[PDB]
Amino acid sequence: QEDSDIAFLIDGSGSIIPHDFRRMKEFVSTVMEQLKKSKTLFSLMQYSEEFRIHFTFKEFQNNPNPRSLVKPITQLLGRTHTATGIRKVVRELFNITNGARKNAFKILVVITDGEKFGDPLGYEDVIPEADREGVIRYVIGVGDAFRSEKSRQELNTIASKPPRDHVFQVNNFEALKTIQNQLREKIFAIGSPGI
Repeated sequence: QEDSDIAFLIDGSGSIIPHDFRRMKEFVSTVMEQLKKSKTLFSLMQYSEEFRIHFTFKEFQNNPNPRSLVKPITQLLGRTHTATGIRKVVRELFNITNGARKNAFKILVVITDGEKFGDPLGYEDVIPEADREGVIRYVIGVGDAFRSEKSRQELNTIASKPPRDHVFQVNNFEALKTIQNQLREKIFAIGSPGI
């Protein structure tokens, strides 16, 4: 029963086909409904080689209905600037001007379908700031892009430590639903280890 500001950063690159993008929206909608608590607020940013704040924590507070907010979003297409996406989440979504609560838990769930590409920023330019700001990061790597162990190193770089408790890997978008319970349990364990 502690305030939690949970942000989602979703990859909208052209590497994701339309049907899969819709599967991702369903996943986000469902997870938000399952994480829904009286003192929890959600915010969502989509990213590619453009960035779009679909809803701020303030907007969610005024209309706390995940599905209604997520369902209508359209895919940006383009490349994959994951690092800049993380910077914008930290500076924009978790900003008081957008409804973030001072002293609340700061949680970020990143959903990516591929390796960072075309980004002027490297993870070394954005992760330290995210850590200093206290943003707990979870990452979901979808598809063959992260089938390998070596490829998952990027996921480990994005997620908070230890990776074993913050990194999720699914073979495709249809399998996203298979980690919904696991993701909820981990986020619910924040500030309450072992419960």
